[PDB]
Formats: sequence, C-alpha cells, structure tokens
Amino acid sequence: MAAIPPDSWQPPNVYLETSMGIIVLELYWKHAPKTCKNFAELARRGYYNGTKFHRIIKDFMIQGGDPTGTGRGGASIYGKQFEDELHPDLKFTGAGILAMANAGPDTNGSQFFVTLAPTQWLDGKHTIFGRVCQGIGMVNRVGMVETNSQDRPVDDVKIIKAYPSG
Repeated sequence: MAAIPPDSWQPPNVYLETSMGIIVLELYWKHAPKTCKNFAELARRGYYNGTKFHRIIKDFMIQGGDPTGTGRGGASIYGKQFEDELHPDLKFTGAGILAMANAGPDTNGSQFFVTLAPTQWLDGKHTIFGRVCQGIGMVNRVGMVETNSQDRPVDDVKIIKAYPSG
C-alpha cells in the first residue's frame, strides 16, 4: 500500500581529519538535527579547519575550540545564541561521547568536549549532540600525554581538515 520508488540513505557518520589522528563520530539526526546541521555546516564552510583543542583535562575530557578559541569572534549559523538542545535520553558516562557545550539559559556556543572517562557528577550539566564510537582511542592518548599545571596541552594537537563520510 503506497510504495515510494525513490529512497534516501544520508551518511550519518563524520570523518574529522585531525593532525593528531583521524576519528569517526556519530551525529544524532533525530533530536540533534539542529546542532548536527551547525556542526556539519561549520566544518563544511571551513571554520573548524585550522583550529585546535585548547582545553585538555588529564583523565577527564578535552574541549575543542571554534569561536576564535578565545570568544573573540564566534557565531552560529542560526544566530548568536539559541535554545539549549537538552533532552532526557542520552547520558555522559560511557567513555567516548560528544556533548554540546553551553554557557547559560538559551545561550549556546560552538564548543565541543569529548568525555574519555566515566562522569556521573556532571551527567546533566552540559548537553549531548554526538558520540565517539571509532576514535575514542585517539582521544585517550590526548589525555594520557603531558599536560600543563592548569589546562594547557604540552604536546601538539590540531585540525588539518574535516569531511563527512560518503
């Protein structure tokens, strides 16, 4: 009853070609279409290309830059700030996840942090957006490496290019 000859697959995987190492991510095109489009657009337009990770907490997580890495010049495709895409369903405990960073009520930025270690205390503080199925290993080393006495990476980690799977 009513058959649609044509079909649509759409690659739900993203390939971030970082200087540190290549890692695949999983975007939620169901509840995350909003942030998903932003993350994909920013990477497609050529914003993430050239940036790097400034925040790296040993045995915890590592947040990547975007808004000039200093809140100097950063804006979302939809606008400056939007409504948080938080929805009771995901969790930030399983080592290797991609949660969208925020600032305040109805105030979201363009940062992204991947949790490499179990965290229940912060399980709810930030919002989700993607996952790291194939790549957590590359991130693990980034946390095991030598860091500063605050949150500065002693090693060299940056992004050279990024493209979605085809």
